[PDB]
Amino acid sequence: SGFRKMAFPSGKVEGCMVQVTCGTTTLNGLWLDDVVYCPRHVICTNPNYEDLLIRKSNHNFLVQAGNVQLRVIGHSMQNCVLKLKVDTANPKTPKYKFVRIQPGQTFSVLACYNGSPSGVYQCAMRPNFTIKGSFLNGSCGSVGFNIDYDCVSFCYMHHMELPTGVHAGTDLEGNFYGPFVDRQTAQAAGTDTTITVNVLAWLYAAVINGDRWFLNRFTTTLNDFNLVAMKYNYEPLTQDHVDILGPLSAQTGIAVLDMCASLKELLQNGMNGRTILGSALLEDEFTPFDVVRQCSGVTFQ
Amino acid sequence: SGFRKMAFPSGKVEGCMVQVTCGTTTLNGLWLDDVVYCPRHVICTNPNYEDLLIRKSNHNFLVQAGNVQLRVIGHSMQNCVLKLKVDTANPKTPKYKFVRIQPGQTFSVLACYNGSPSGVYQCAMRPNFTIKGSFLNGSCGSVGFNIDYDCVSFCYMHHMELPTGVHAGTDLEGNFYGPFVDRQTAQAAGTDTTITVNVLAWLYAAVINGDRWFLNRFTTTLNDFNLVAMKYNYEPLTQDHVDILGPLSAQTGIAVLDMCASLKELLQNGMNGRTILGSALLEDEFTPFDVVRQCSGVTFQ
Repeated sequence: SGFRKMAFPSGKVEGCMVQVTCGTTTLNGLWLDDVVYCPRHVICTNPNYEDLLIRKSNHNFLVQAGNVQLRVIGHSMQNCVLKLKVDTANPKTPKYKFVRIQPGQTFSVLACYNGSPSGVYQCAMRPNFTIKGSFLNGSCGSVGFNIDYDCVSFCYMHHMELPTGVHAGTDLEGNFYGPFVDRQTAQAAGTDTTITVNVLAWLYAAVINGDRWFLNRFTTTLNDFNLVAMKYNYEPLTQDHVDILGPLSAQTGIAVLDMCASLKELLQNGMNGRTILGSALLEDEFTPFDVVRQCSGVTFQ
Repeated sequence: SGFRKMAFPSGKVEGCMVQVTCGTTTLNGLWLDDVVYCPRHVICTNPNYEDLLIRKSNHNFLVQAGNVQLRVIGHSMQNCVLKLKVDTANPKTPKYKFVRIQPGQTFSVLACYNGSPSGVYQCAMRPNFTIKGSFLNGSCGSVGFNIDYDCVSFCYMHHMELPTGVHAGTDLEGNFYGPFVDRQTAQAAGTDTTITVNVLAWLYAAVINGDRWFLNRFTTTLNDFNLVAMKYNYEPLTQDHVDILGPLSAQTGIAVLDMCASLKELLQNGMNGRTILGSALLEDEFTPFDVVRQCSGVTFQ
């Protein structure tokens, strides 16, 4: 029992972090096989990156893998990431994939500085395509990931902080999540919403863990729940969401729509000083998968 | 910016997890140099463990390190841990220490099943010597740790769940944290308190991150703050605690006792619907060190 914001073990990713320096810019790179991936704004000197990159040479890029110099033998740009071909394949390359995630989905972040891993935490991709991260100067290039048995699915590379303190980045093909660009504009996060299906997952986690005070006799239809959801800036709940909560519904014996009825009353009434899973807020950064994983036993390696 | 419950990168510990099987019991062991450490209640068949262990043989202990059998060549008991001497030193042994932590201090937990790492999260040792963990059947033997540059300080080995769903275990010399024993008794956690100095650290984290709505003109003496602290089941604040918050006081320019005055009003008045660092509760599982580390840049390797 217990319920914690759990990240994936980070060792497989730690063995891929390197330091990329060129000009007076230092950031983090990701070394897989014989390629190092890093944000393209490491490129020297309002930008036109094709212009700027044709003006560079391989020897401009200093790549540090621990104490070992990495010799760059080629470079190319892939959208907003740089691909630095090096003469050594990383002997610690895990089985991996590049995957783009959906808003509402979660991942683990290995925060890094100067190529050295600093900490690991668990995040969700917000509906407005930002992430509420924890990053200081020099963390650019840190990556977000999931692990599935032995395979690392990389989904996020960190690029920038927005005026509100939230974070924006790309998938590992260099395509930004959301309408953000890697230049200096007055760009801001759009308005966010709460991830309803996740809140419901977390309520099932609470019931699994003995927190039941918020349950009730009532029920509701999908349409009547959604009418109350939009009022409180919650994402609409889809029938697919209901099906995905099915297993959690079966384990606890609370129909999904019955749990919606409780969420409805929680939104209309607040929590009246009580807490759920040690939180005084409805938490929305656990997916149905996360809840099942943390309450069934599933491991990785 | 941002503030997250951050764990240490786990790779150095992942390379030390193994599976220990003897009889019909399987749990996690920690393999450092040529010794595997694991909970002694893996011992076969109200117990007298000296009696039970003299009745065992080396070949009784099956140790699995990935796909590789580990040959046990000796065994001994050290309080509530078993030490299984194996014929192979772990080539991935990091620089390490065994250290016992204080209530109020934090650490990272690598939850494990069948010797395979499952997730990582950050914990505090509660004033009543429990930890509010996240553990399922088979996680016994998982360890808690901190990392300091390249050195892993192991502080916790997990043993059991208490009736309230919280967790109890030992340091790596096998001495229990708190008044818990590794046999079946009606043992329960004693009443807990909130870690005051940590709440104050987290308030400084909030101010560093732009949350200032709870600040106030007032101040207070230590004695008058403490008079309000005990009323709300908070640990007393010591002058040493005040000195440890000094650097955070200097960075933000809020005298420690001024921040106590705000905490005082937060306790007397509640939070009136607002949040701090995305929490509707006063958080007490970040130490002054944690806050500074996450808001200055410090890495490890």
